[PDB]
Amino acid sequence: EDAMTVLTPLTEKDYEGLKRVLRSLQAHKMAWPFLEPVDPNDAPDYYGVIKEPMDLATMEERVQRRYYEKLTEFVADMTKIFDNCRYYNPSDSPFYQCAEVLESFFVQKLKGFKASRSH
Ligand SMILES: CN(C)Cc1ccc(Nc2cnn(C)c(=O)c2Cl)cc1
Repeated sequence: EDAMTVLTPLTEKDYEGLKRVLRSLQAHKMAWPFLEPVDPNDAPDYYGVIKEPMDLATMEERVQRRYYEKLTEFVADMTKIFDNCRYYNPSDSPFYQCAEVLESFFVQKLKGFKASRSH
């Protein structure tokens, strides 16, 4: 990551952009598996295997509470959603395919956020 992503403290202005990115993911048709935590009853060994679960509702709470100090930390939580999904599910699973498309969408939006940070 570039040095601004790693080092520049997030401001309130930055948080308006992070909220916009999060809302765009939550509205995407293929974000349906990631809106809320994985239900253990739908995946019985999931919480024994996935040591750091993440989901978009948890990220929404963290954004509201100003949990993130650096953009890197916000990107790391987002990336957990996708990496956990691809770690647990086979490549032909609908969940895995959602992670592939939604991560590409996140990267597009993230690049937009980084470009606008200076202006
Ligand atoms: C209440 N429920 C049915 C909604 C729901 C919430 C999350 C998900 N997402 C899941 C599920 N299982 N697994 C192995 C995953 O990796 C992912 Cl992302 C699906 C439905």
